[PDB]
Amino acid sequence: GSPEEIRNLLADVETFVADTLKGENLSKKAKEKRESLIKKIKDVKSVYLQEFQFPPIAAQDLPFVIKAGYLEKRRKDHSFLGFEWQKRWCALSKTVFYYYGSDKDKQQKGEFAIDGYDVRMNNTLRKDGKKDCCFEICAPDKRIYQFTAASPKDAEEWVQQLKFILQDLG
Amino acid sequence: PEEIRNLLADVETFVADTLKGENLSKKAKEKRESLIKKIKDVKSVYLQEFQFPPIAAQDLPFVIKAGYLEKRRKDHSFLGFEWQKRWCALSKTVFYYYGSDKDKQQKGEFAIDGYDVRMNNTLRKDGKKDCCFEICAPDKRIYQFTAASPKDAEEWVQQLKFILQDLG
Repeated sequence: GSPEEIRNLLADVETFVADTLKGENLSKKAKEKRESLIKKIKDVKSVYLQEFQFPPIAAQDLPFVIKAGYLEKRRKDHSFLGFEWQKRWCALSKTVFYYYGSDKDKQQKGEFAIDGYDVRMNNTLRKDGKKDCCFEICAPDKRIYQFTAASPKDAEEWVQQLKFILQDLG
Repeated sequence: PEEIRNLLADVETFVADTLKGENLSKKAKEKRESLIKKIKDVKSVYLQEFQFPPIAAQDLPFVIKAGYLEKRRKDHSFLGFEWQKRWCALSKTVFYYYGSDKDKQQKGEFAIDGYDVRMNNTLRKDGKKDCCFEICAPDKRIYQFTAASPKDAEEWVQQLKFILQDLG
């Protein structure tokens, strides 16, 4: 509605209905209703997506997918050794960046939490005509992920979205 | 926006009605009660979007607009009854009027559904004449008001017209 405070409420609502009432000695009608409300609480979470725009998990079950798309991906330290870019379906699910073989896979090839990372355009990562499509996601532990996006715009949109999440959430 | 208030309606119904007289522990009861007051409290945040038992002026829920006005009924003006200072408050779709902002109880009130409203600069021989309006009930009763400036009048009309129309 006018958001923070409402999400503050719904958080308390969820704590209540899901935990506080757990174990309680409730009518059959009240139990059935509690299960309902929990599901509805769950589904409503997706609504606050536009505002923002590790266990195995399928591509299609990722919750709160802020951005997803095909990118080429390559770690910096593989690049030095001459390893080819890999086509990956990348997803930013909440604060965690996931990568898969395609959007239908049942399990991720890898992921990482972006807290603390930096991101930027970087036109030097490739020698061909696709070099304008490139950005990198820097780890604190010095790990660096390089991407090529499908167009200069595709890349910029990724860097903007990721930069938004990295710094407007403190 | 809607989707959130729809959830909150189901929420308020569960916590306040479904859970009424259920066999709840002390902590579940306390938390229940504490959530009820929290659900009522948030209601005021959707006020901007819109801008009979005795009830005090100050316990009135969802006050879209409120103010001092002079009130008179047209059918009473004929007999000579004059304008009286009233604190008026639109609480949802109900128009309340009190002798002051502090009273314990309304002099009266009416729900405005199906009413009309209009500016009417023909009701006073005064320097106050460009600042009156009327609210007209379907039963043909007409409530005339004088506001504290022409702008204040138009504000009440705009505000009333808004509720009387896009609520629907």
